[PDB]
Amino acid sequence: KTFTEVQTERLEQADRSVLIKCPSKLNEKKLLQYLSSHGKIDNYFFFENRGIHALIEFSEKSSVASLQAVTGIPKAAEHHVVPYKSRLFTFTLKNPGSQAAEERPVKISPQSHIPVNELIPKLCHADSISSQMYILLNEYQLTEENIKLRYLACSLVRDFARAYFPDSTVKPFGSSVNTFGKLGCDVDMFLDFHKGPFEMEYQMKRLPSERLATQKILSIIGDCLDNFGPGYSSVQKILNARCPLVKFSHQPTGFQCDLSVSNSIAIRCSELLYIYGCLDPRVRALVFSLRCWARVHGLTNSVPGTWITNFSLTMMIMFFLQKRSPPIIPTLDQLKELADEKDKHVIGGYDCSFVSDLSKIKPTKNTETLDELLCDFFQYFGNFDFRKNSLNLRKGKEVNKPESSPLYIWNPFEQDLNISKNVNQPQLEKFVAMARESAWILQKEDKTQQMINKEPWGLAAVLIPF
Amino acid sequence: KTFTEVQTERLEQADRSVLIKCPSKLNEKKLLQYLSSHGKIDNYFFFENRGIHALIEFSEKSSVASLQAVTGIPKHVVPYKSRLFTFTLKNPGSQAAEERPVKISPQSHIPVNELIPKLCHADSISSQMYILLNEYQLTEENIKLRYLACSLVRDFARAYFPDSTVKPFGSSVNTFGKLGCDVDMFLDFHKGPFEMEYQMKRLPSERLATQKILSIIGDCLDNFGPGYSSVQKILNARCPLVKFSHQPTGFQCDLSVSNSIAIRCSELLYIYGCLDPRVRALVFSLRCWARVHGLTNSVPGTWITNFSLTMMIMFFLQKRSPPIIPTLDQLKELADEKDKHVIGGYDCSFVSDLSKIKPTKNTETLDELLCDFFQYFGNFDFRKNSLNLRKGKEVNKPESSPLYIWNPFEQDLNISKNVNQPQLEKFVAMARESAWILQKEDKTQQMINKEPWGLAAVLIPF
Ligand SMILES: Nc1nc2c(ncn2[C@@H]2O[C@H](COP(=O)(O)OP(=O)(O)OP(=O)(O)O)[C@@H](O)[C@H]2O)c(=O)[nH]1
Ligand SMILES: [Mg+2]
Ligand SMILES: [Mg+2]
Repeated sequence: KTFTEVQTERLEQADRSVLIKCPSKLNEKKLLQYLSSHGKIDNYFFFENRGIHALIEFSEKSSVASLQAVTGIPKAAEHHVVPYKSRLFTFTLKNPGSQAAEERPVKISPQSHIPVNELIPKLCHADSISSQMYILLNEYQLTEENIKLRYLACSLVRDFARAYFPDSTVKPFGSSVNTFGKLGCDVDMFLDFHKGPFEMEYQMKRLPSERLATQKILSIIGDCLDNFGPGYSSVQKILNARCPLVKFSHQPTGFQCDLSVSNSIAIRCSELLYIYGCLDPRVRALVFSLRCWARVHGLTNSVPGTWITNFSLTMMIMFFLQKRSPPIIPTLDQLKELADEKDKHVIGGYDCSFVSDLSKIKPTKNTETLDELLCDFFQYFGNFDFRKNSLNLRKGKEVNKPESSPLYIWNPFEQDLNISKNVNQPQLEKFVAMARESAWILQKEDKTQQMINKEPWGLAAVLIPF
Repeated sequence: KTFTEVQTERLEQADRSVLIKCPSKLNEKKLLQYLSSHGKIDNYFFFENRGIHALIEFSEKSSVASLQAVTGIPKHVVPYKSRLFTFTLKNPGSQAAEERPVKISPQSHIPVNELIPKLCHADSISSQMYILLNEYQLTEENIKLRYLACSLVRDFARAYFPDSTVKPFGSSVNTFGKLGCDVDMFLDFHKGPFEMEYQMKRLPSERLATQKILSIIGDCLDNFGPGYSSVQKILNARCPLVKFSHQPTGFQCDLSVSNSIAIRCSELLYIYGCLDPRVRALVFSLRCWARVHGLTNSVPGTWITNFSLTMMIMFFLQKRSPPIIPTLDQLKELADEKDKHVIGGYDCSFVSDLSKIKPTKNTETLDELLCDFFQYFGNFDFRKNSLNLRKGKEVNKPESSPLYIWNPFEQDLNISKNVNQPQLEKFVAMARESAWILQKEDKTQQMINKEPWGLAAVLIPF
């Protein structure tokens, strides 16, 4: 299945889904038996976040309308509430003293990964380094339940926008959908907004220039999220940034969210990364471990600045994997060649085209183990000449740097842009030093003796401070 | 019919109506012949406001949908699809054609200067006040245009709040509306073992919710909705408010969240206006009188408001021998359990059926009532007495405000508390001068001398 098919299918599923704040005492079967009267239920689950919440995915969207019909406005807060009716519900018993079935406990689907301290033991008790990186991956990656919750959050924000742009969509991009998302990560959202003798037309208010329109639209949705709600808080409008942005927390799901107007270049990146992530499990294994490594050594940071970003790091990892013998993943120009007329995408002059079908890509013949790749990553970039060379992911080669920035990574979809232009000399040097130390640790450590000594080894040794 | 029946019927008609900005050259018949293919047309008319517009009222609401189906988006824009259309000739340069002129229904009254001659050529003062009334009152076409404006804001509000209604109140629907007046709008909201409810953020008061709602709709009207301009948010007033101009209709509009006290006032005034034509005749002439003498003003302040003046006129009419209109307490008595309306402890109940009210036996002519209005309030002790419209009597003033008129639906509120001593005194003086002019003028000699007389004499500056 292609990225685009997965997006559509996930959004269509979210479109016919709701959230129900459950009561203290909860009989799952009765609730589901009741909710099913409004229509068939394809999927559901429960999770914990300031109480027990449940996601309900109906087979028909009409089921949502049916359920909405019988739902009421909090009688306890009559004229004291903003009567905006969304898909967030709060179920309570009609006759509290008529609970007629055995109350069982419910299975709570986890929405956050276990912390680093708890992860180290599990890594240390693994057999090899490969397995360590697969433990980490499995502990960290997004669950099916979490993904559905992310798409639903998008779907609730969409409903606000459509009020006046009926054909709009709010689509997740970035780590949420590029296969490299870890539990607890932000949800990045793109708003995408576009016979007689008389020529008949609607009267419609015109919009200003692209940027100014984006700012007003995002400002108003921000205001709505803040005031029409429910569950949105810490709504922070950052409309003056290069890319206008609204940040907000969504309390029912517990996500932190970023909303901007659609940038089709950024979506192609997400699809590019999706392909790379789907082509081979080692790709995702390496990313998750190296992201974690960077965070632990203070190379990355939650606030923008001179630090390397996960996006940049992720791109450096793809470049590494492009330069193997033989390559674990193909280059972008190779994917452009395989791209037929169905997959052609030009976005402001530059050809952002590449294949969508995974079948067309021949599998790699590379059989290197993660053990070798992790150390070689550190080895490779530890001894990389960042002053003379830059990273081109189209060619998959080291080339001369168009600009004199310390760390230059060629933006694969735009001609002379550097995705890591923010990075200064100090931060790059610290990365190189951490990379070199990490390689040294791995190359010349006694793995067996450290297991005996009950001390860190392999991935675990590079995931603790120096 | 009752106020409520009229509201529903007008809103149902507006619900299945649209506006069409017509082309320069216009063949009415062809256009209507075309539009009728989408369904039957109960009513239509044309008017003039930065070009020719036409209101089309279909018999079925489905006709709107049919028409909407074939309509296209301007080939940029906020693609909000409402009921405002822009028809143009497919082939402009192949028509005469269409040089047939159309009847323009007027949406504003003729100015005061043009009105004086018509008043001076009347037979009596009664007829003068009926000329003025007829020249000024809302037309059927204008009323439909007002209800339509409400209906478009409703759809527009409904984007976020599907169960909303937008209802006109005030002068638009209390029978005392004159052409060119504002359109006041109230935004109103109306199996198994579980009691299911929405999750909604709790706000400390209705007030704070009202402000946020109106602020967002304002922003949308400004940035998304078509034909709205001069959107002015006044959320800090006693009643939160958004003002805006609606360019297609040319109305100035005021939008607030439903205040049921204000609607009862509108219905109260509707009853009084419907009980007798003299009531409406007196209001329109005395409103015009106040405006001409600078007693009233378009901007709030120390001036008497039309609402206050209108209330003073009702009080006058309550105190006739016999009364031309009944008191509020009399209407409360006749109000059955069907018409009971308590709002905030205070009983805002009164009859809705006009049949239950016995007609007045008063046969006084407008001639006498106009002069007696001036006479009555000219010699009224405003320092000792206040106006109670429930009792219909002069009573001691609960507060020491210069002009005290008892708010009929709320306890110890003064609708004219804004009025100071200077402005009241000027009113009393104008009232006294106006009475004197009328009492001791030679009506016949002034007609001979080609000069003002009667109502016309009190509608020119002194
Ligand atoms: N009780 C009370 N109601 C008021 C007051 N001012 C305005 N209103 C209400 O608000 C409504 C609209 O006010 P306006 O639009 O200023 O006046 P109007 O009665 O519509 O008549 P115009 O002056 O022709 O617009 C009125 O019908 C009143 O019910 C006040 O001081 N007291
Ligand atoms: Mg993110
Ligand atoms: Mg008005």
